[PDB]
Amino acid sequence: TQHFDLIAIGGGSGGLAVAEKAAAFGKRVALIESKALGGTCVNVGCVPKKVMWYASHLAEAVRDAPGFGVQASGTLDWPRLVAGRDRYIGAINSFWDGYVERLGITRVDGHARFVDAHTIEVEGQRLSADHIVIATGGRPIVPRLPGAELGITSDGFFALQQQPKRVAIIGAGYIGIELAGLLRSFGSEVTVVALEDRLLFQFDPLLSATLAENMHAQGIETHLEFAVAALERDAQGTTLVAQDGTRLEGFDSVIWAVGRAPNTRDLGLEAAGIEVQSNGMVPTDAYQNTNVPGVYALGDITGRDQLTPVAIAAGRRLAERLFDGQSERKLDYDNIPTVVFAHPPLSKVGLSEPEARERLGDVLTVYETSFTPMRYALNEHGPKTAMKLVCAGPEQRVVGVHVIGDGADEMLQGFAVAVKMGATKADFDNTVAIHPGSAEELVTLKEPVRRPG
Amino acid sequence: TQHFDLIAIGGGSGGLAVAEKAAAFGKRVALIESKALGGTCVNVGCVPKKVMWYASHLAEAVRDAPGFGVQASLDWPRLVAGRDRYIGAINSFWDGYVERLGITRVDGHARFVDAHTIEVEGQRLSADHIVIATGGRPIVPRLPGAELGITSDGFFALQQQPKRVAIIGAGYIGIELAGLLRSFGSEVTVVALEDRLLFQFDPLLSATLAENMHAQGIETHLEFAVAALERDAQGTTLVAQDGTRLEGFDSVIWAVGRAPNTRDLGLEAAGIEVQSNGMVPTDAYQNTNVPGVYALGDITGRDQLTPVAIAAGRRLAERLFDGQSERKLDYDNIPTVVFAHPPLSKVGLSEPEARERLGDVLTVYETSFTPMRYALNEHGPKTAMKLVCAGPEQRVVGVHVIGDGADEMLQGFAVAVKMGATKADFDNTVAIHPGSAEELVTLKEPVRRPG
Ligand SMILES: Cc1cc2nc3c(=O)[nH]c(=O)nc-3n(C[C@H](O)[C@H](O)[C@H](O)COP(=O)(O)OP(=O)(O)OC[C@H]3O[C@@H](n4cnc5c(N)ncnc54)[C@H](O)[C@@H]3O)c2cc1C
Ligand SMILES: Cc1cc2nc3c(=O)[nH]c(=O)nc-3n(C[C@H](O)[C@H](O)[C@H](O)COP(=O)(O)OP(=O)(O)OC[C@H]3O[C@@H](n4cnc5c(N)ncnc54)[C@H](O)[C@@H]3O)c2cc1C
Ligand SMILES: [Cl-]
Ligand SMILES: [Cl-]
Ligand SMILES: [Cl-]
Ligand SMILES: [Cl-]
Ligand SMILES: [Cl-]
Ligand SMILES: [Cl-]
Ligand SMILES: [Cl-]
Ligand SMILES: [Cl-]
Ligand code: NI
Ligand code: NI
Ligand code: NI
Ligand code: NI
Repeated sequence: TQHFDLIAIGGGSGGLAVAEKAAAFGKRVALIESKALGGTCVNVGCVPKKVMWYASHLAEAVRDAPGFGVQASGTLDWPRLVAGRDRYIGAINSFWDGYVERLGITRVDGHARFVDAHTIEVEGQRLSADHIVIATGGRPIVPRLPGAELGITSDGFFALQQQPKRVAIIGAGYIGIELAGLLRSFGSEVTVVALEDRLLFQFDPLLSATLAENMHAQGIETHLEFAVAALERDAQGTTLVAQDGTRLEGFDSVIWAVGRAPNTRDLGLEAAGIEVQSNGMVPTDAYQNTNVPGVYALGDITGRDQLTPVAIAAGRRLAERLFDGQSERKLDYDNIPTVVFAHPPLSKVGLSEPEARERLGDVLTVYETSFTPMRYALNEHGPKTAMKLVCAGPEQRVVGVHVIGDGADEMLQGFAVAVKMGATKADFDNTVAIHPGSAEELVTLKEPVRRPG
Repeated sequence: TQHFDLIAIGGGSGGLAVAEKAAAFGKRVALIESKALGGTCVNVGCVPKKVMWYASHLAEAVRDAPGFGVQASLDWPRLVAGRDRYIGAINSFWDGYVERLGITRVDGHARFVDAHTIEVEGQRLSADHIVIATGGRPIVPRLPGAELGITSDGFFALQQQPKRVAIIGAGYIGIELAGLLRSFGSEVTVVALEDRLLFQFDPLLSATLAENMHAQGIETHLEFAVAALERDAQGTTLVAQDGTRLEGFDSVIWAVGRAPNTRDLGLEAAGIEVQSNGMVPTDAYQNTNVPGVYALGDITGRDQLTPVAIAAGRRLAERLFDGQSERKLDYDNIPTVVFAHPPLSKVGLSEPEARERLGDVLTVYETSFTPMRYALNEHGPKTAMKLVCAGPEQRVVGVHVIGDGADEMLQGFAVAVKMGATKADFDNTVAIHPGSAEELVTLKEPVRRPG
């Protein structure tokens, strides 16, 4: 009750990771979870998203099969997809429940709040530890706009027991785009709106442009620089009213996909004297330390890369640092690879061209290519893959790799290793190609499209 | 007719690469080709194989679709027609491109007449530099009834799907053809002289491939040496050299390797060293024993891969024609994919190879799992991976994967391995989640250590 080496607040990606490594170094660990182990990723995030992504991937494959001479009819049993998805997620949840007990971790059910710098209270029970790690994650934002409650979030999406016929998605970051692709692939009408002048604004403009092309060809309708002012009920759905009065209208499902807020609202951060930003993010140093000794934060609430393996690595490294004498141990937050699971997917590691220009000079040599992979050889209008290599300095060190198209979801993990090693263009070009496939295009880029100046 | 800087013999992967790069350095180039530009890879190799592999991949996708709630369900003539049209366009591209580059195309079979002269149907041509890139052809054993079987060439000539196939040889061609034929619903049995499939590959890959192929209903016979092929009722029979008789096969495919096209090439007349097996020895810079004569591609007996021919061809032209006197291909750590169902890929050394070259210095990491691809299917193939690391620093000397996504997974890892990546380099790389590649950077605790 005060003899814990560690309290991890939150049994999500970060919390599980720190608790597991700490328990593995023989430490006495308490883990607090108000909902389900696995957090957002397992229950309402990565896993259910990717399972549904496989279904839309197979639906595309059935559409494309006749072109290759493979007989295939062609329609989604949404209830069946949800049933198999939840069974799959359930088993992952059950694994973590059993594993947390196998590790000897003290599981505490309920919502934790700090009471002071080294103590939390959960449903009236106070607990202290030498180390308290905050990993409470986030939740979808619903803007404070008229009729906003007529909309649903990604949480409500994964709760849908039937497929909606006519979807409006508000926001074109990861989840907006991912959900758009899933739903349109299942044959829903899909419109996405976004405040920005292009989809996936945080990504390289070549990826935004090619994604826009692929989505248009899929029959997804898009509205750019479209600011939602309100939602209103019409006959047969809800409408979407823009700042300028434009009405969209008729959607049986409107999904808010406009970001995530950190679960730090009543965590008793004030009581413990822990610094927090107006946006609810908890500042940390490179070693996940808050301003209060013995208090750490990781995962989504730290305001850095909002990804599960970032939460996990940050957690594992912290436990190595605190409990295994590895005093210099920390996560490098540069060159973290990611995939956006559009149809076809995209992936990147490092800097987009404009980011690279912002952080570095015009020292940029940029290589790119577009092509139709052999995956669509015997189809009429397959999506074109696009790739960009962002290189910097006279030695053309690779500072960004960007890909959208078939196979992109498994392509870049190894390129992330090379980039973290400081690969140059020479390192890339001296690597023999694998043929035939798409990844070879990344090591056989010849003429740059842009050079310094 | 003698003012050529370059003669490339063979318009396949290697010849095209050297000719193209030399022509781009402003050189005067002659290209000799007896058949079709693009060589084996374009016409009867990588490209048709991969096209058919996509069909097979889509057949599996339709099999698996209902498990994910997606309703579903081979017209082989239609596959053949689309494949040939696709191949055709690549041929046509190279024909026009060779013309575009200003290369002098010579149709027909070249032979050396002396150290710096070839003759093609009576016409002699000399050049400062002659590059031999004549490729190979499928081996048909000299055994009774061997002519009853066909080769990979005959496979790609098939206008109808055969019902009951025997595949002889379990190198990459045999395994690949077995996989697509069985996904198309043919009966398939593969036989092999060795005690496991894909003997050149890591044993973890051979074993899980064996597992996947068995689950897909492919029948295999290991340590099975065919003595003869005999005609039976309704097909042809494999007779082993212990009397074992196999079946009434629609199609018997020899896939026991490829021989180099160097038999009738005038190599003797030019004084060019050539091995009893027909391979042409070269130094690290593609040089033969005679100055001004080079060999690249399959006939050099190194990695029998199209990108190896290409890179070797391109580097040679840089060396000969752009003053890059030290330019050469590194033949270490060449990545490859075997297009089984699911595919496999490797770069670097298998565990036994690494043992032999490096000794008892290996830290080996393995994992097996069922990727999320088969989450809602009943019996998906399990992915398996091995990291072969060496020394105290655990330098990554081999990366091995079989399973879904393996065909696009390792090109990046090949760059890292070329850079001398260690296990620390891998582990310090943040995983992408969810997918399979992340398992390669999250291997914890080795299965074997030195000793
Ligand atoms: C729709 C969607 C798709 C995504 N797809 C991917 C993807 O493909 N790849 C990827 O890498 N990431 C993906 N993510 C992001 C990823 O899920 C998060 O970055 C990850 O879950 C962050 O881990 P975390 O530990 O910070 O928080 P979480 O995993 O959200 O865990 C926090 C936990 O703390 C609990 N909690 C909160 N407050 C308290 C309290 N005070 N007391 C006790 N418990 C508390 C919560 O119930 C939750 O279980 C996706 C996210 C979403 C929403
Ligand atoms: C079934 C199969 C599948 C394959 N799959 C892959 C794969 O997926 N990935 C990969 O990297 N590799 C693959 N390969 C191997 C790849 O095709 C070869 O390694 C590559 O073609 C070798 O290039 P090359 O220049 O040495 O020979 P080739 O491409 O075979 O070219 C040699 C050319 O020379 C011509 N020629 C021969 N003699 C003469 C003469 N004296 N005069 C004029 N012309 C002559 C021939 O007609 C031929 O066009 C595959 C091969 C096969 C057979
Ligand atoms: Cl897809
Ligand atoms: Cl145990
Ligand atoms: Cl409460
Ligand atoms: Cl909260
Ligand atoms: Cl031109
Ligand atoms: Cl002749
Ligand atoms: Cl010959
Ligand atoms: Cl496949
Ligand atoms: Ni205690
Ligand atoms: Ni106290
Ligand atoms: Ni001449
Ligand atoms: Ni002479």
